[PDB]
Amino acid sequence: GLVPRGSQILCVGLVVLDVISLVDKYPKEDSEIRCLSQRWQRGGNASNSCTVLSLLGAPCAFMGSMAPGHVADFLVADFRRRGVDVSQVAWQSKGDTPSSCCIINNSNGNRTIVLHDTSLPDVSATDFEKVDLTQFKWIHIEGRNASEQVKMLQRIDAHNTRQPPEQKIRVSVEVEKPREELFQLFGYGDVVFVSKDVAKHLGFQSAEEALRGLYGRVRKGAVLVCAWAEEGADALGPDGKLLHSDAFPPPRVVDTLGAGDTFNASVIFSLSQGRSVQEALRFGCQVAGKKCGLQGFDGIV
Amino acid sequence: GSQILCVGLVVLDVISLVDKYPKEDSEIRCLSQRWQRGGNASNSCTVLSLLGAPCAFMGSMAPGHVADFLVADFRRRGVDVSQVAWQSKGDTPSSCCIINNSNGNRTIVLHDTSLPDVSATDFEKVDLTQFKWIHIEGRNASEQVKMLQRIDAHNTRQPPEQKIRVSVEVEKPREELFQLFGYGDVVFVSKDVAKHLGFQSAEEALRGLYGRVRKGAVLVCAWAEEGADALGPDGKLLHSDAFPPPRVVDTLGAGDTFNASVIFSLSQGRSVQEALRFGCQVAGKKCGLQGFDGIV
Ligand SMILES: C[C@H]1CCN1c1nc(N2C[C@@H]3[C@@H](CC(=O)O)[C@@H]3C2)cc(C(F)(F)F)n1
Ligand SMILES: C[C@H]1CCN1c1nc(N2C[C@@H]3[C@@H](CC(=O)O)[C@@H]3C2)cc(C(F)(F)F)n1
Repeated sequence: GLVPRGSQILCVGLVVLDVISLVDKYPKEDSEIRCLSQRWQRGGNASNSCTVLSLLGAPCAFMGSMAPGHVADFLVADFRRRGVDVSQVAWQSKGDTPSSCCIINNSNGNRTIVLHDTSLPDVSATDFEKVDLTQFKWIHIEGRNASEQVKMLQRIDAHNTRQPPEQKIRVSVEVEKPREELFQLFGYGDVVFVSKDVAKHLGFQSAEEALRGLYGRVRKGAVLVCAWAEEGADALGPDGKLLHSDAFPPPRVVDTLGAGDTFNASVIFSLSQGRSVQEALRFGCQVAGKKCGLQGFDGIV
Repeated sequence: GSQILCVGLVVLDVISLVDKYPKEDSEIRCLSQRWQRGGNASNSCTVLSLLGAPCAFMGSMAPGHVADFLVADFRRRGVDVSQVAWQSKGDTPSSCCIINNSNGNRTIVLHDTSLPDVSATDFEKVDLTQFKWIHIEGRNASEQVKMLQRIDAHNTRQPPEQKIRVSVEVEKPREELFQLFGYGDVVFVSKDVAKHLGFQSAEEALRGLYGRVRKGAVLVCAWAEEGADALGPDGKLLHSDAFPPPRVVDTLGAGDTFNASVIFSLSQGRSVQEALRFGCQVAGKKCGLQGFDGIV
């Protein structure tokens, strides 16, 4: 159907089918065990952020790789259940639609993860070249295949060069995995999210150290954002002033999975609505905090 | 009298193939993924269809995405699903299977979705005339004994060539199931059930448990790569060595492959010795392949 010009927030990244099993004790190899509870969930960073944007009242779209099959059918039906526009999905002829398997041991809270395989090709710069950008007001890219994503980012800048300031597409990038190839992405986007895990891997012991240490790597005018779980979040823009928001932990923490993606989607949402960096930071912390007291994303708004 | 009926579980198995079994608290990447229709009776139906036998599946399912995949998979294999006991609430069983590629060992995390089992009531509604063989995977024992009593009652009223052959599998070490030993022409007892009863080999389990079967019945015990044994009314222990592949890649459903192949071979008029051997042969070929494609 018809999508009004400059109305959608696009999230480019991974969609994964997560099979989560809760067990009394971790299984011994070669054995068959009955779990306490089993759950299928749509995962992936860009994919979770789309869920959150839809629930916040934002028209949103997901761009990522899928292969036809029963995994994709479940994932597409889940995206639709969450009101996510799925028209920009890069359908593949080869590889598996990603699926992960999590075993959570109830006697100690330990999680054993069997990560998806790497058979599915990522969204390429040539796949992105074929996308009409006019329907998007904001494009969020989850860092994965960095050298291809740089070309996608250069395409958006080129688009923006011919647009008046009110038709200019806002851009955000997330550097969540501690992989060297991704650090080139710091130099792209209006808003750069760097994870606590990436920061710690670079030897930074706080969000402040992380923002001050990495601000020299962002493009002129960009805002660098770093969430540090229950220590809240920080942002640093061109004025050199470090901004901070404390976390808003729930009375009882129920489920933290996708709290970081909730934060990213909420920050993007708040910025797209014309709110200040300080306001977006606080809003991001509030919604991530509310999510932590909830199973899944139902009731975050 | 043309079909082989298998009564039991249907499970959607979400399979991950790994280089080595993960250590607790670790994160590992898998080599490959796939979905497979599983469950003991359900796997035996796949094997029977591939062996050229008309077969039917009887088991519990609930409407949903899981059942849609399983039904399409049963249909794809030409397994008759008309006897499925559709339930109003729940999810249909699913599991997470970790298959270790270095040895073919499989580890299953099963979700028995609290779906009501097939009852004696559900089974009374079944037209037995189309079946030549009825295999029952032991689960809800007191309700399955009634199903088994219904088949004996049918057989009483029939000439010997029109009599339905019956097999029972006692796979889980649950006391409740041991009453099932006294029913069927062919009784399959697992290595896991045998070990739980303190038996250290297939020969010890067959000699120790033969007093529990019906008069004339054959007791069968497969012991994985040690092969399989059978003991009938003549008191002569029969053995078949296993047929291990040079590279074991996937063992999931090898036991069910054995049961289906034994049933198939016996339904074709072959001896117990020939059936054991055939069962070991097909189970062994399966172990060197991913899934059931190419077992024949
Ligand atoms: C995003 C940051 C800014 C404030 N936010 C926050 N992140 C938390 N966690 C736990 C753990 C989750 C795992 C995940 O994202 O999958 C990390 C982030 C927990 C909390 C709490 F205070 F509300 F508890 N807040
Ligand atoms: C059925 C017996 C008689 C010969 N058969 C045989 N069972 C094996 N296994 C591994 C493990 C599987 C797991 C499962 O059934 O899901 C058990 C049985 C392995 C082999 C092998 F020699 F070919 F390797 N043969």
